[PDB]
Amino acid sequence: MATFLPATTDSLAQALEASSTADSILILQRLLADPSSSPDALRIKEQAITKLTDYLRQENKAEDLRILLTQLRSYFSLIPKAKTAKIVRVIIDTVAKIPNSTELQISLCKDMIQWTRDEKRTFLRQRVEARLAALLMETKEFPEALSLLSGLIKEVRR
Repeated sequence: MATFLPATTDSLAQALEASSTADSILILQRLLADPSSSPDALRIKEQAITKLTDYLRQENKAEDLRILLTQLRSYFSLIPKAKTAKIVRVIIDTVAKIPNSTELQISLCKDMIQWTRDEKRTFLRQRVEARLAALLMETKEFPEALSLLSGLIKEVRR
């Protein structure tokens, strides 16, 4: 059967109208697999990504969010850099809505810092670095947080 759902407004409407969150997530994931690179397809994919992130926030599946971010690496290459930075910052903020899992949060923050450095998203990178410094303070990893804060203060003061 069809492994990809065409990136059309009808597909997004069907995904929204699904009575089950899991079915909506599956439909959105299938839509993301569409190889179409048209600008309308890209816009629909961005909307689907936002909706899927919201649904995963409702489902509290942070590991699924990490998998989604790993998958979206290929998709990010077809988008304006500012748009990619915005999308990833939104995903990171959505993940932050869920707390605990200190080590998983630290790993996710470091991965996002690397991604933002790749995407040249300065403000989002700085905010995520501040959050990572706070988490390091929580885990008592004082020297790493100190170095991060020393660098970040110099970067931000300009």
